[PDB]
Amino acid sequence: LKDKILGVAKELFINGYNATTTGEIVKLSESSKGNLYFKTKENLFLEILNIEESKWQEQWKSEQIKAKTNREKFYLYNELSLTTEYYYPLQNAIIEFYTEYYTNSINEKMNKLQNKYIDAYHVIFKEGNLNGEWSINDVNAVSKIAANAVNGIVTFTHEQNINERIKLMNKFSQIFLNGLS
Amino acid sequence: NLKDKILGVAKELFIKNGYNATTTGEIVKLSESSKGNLYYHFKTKENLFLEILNIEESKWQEQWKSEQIKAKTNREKFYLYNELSLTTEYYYPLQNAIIEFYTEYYTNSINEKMNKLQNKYIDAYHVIFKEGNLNGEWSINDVNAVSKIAANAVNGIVTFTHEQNINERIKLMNKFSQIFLNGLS
Ligand SMILES: CCNc1cc2oc3c/c(=[NH+]/CC)c(C)cc-3c(-c3ccccc3C(=O)OCC)c2cc1C
Repeated sequence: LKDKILGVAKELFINGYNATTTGEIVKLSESSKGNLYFKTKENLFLEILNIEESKWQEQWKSEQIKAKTNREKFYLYNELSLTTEYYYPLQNAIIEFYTEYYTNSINEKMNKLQNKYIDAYHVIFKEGNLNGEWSINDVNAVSKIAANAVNGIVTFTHEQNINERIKLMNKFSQIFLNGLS
Repeated sequence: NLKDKILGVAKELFIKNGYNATTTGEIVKLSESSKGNLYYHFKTKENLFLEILNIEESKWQEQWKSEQIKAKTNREKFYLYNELSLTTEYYYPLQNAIIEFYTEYYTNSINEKMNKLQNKYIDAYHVIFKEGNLNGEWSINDVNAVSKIAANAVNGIVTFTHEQNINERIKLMNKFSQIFLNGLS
C-alpha cells in the first residue's frame, strides 16, 4: 500500500533534501505519520536512490546494444547520462545529504550505492581490455575517475543549451579515452 | 567601511549559522548598521550573499597567482590547480552555506550571476591551456571548450568523492590530471 509515498518524495526532492520534510511528504500525499515506517528520512531518501539508480541502470541495458564496441558504449553512456530522467536529476539533493546528514552507518550503507554507479564503467573498461580496444592497468581506479568526471559535466552545467552540453560531453569522452591509448 | 563590515560580519555569520538561518536583522545589528543601508547596497540577502561569493572569488585568484609560481610549466600548473581545488573542499567554511544557496535559488535571475561567477573560475584553465599552446606543451585548437570541460571534470571529482581518505583522493585526482592532459596530443 505504502509505495505511493515515494512518488511525492522523488518529485519533492528533485526543492531539495532540506526543503522537503516529513510533514510535506505526508500531508501533501495523505498518509499517517506512523505508516511511514523505512524509519528515518535518510532511510527513505536512501531507498529512493536505489529505485532511481536501478531504473537508470536497466534503461542503460536496454539502450546500450546500439553501441557496437566498448569505445562507443563509453561515449553513449556519457551522452545518455545527460538526457535520462533517472538518478542524475537527484544529484543536487545528494550533495546536501553527503555534506549534512552523515550517522556513520549511513556512509557505509550508501557506499554500495556508489559501487553500483561505477559498475557501468567497470564492465566497459574490463571488456575493452578483453576485446582489445585499450589496456587499463587499474580499472576500479579509472572507473571512479571517469564516473565522477562525467557526473561533473552533467550536474554543473544545468543552465545552457542541451545540444551544446552533449558536444562538450562528447569532446570529454574523446579526450579521456584517448589518454589511455 | 560600513559596506565592508557588513560583508565581513555576514560572511562569519553565514559560516557559523548557514544561509537560511542567518537573518538580515543579525547582519544589521552586528555590523552596527541599518536595514536601509543594507537595502541600499545589496537590496536582498540573496544578492548580499553573491557579493561575498565574488569577494572570495577574487581572494582565490589572488591566492592562485601566488601559489602558481611553484609550478614552472603549464603542465605542472594544471596538476597543481586541480590539487588545490581538491584540498580546499576539506576546510573551506562557506562550502556548506554555498550548497544551501545554490540549491535554494537555481530563478533565472539569480542563476545568471551564479554562472558569471563560475566563468572567473574557468578563466584559470583558459589561461593555462592558452599559455601551454604558446610554449608548445600541447595543441588545443579549442581552448574555451576544453577549459569548460576540465573545470567541471575536476569539480565533479572533488564533489562526488566524499568517502575516501584524503591520500587516495589526491592519488585519483592526479591520475585524472595525467589521463586528461595526456589525451590532448
Ligand atoms: C584558501 C581560499 N579558498 C577558497 C576555497 C574555495 O573553495 C570552494 C570549493 C567549492 N566546492 C564545491 C562545492 C566551491 C563550489 C567553491 C569554492 C570557492 C569559491 C567561492 C566563491 C566563488 C568562487 C569560488 C571558487 O572556487 O572559484 C574561484 C575561481 C572557494 C574560494 C576560496 C577563496
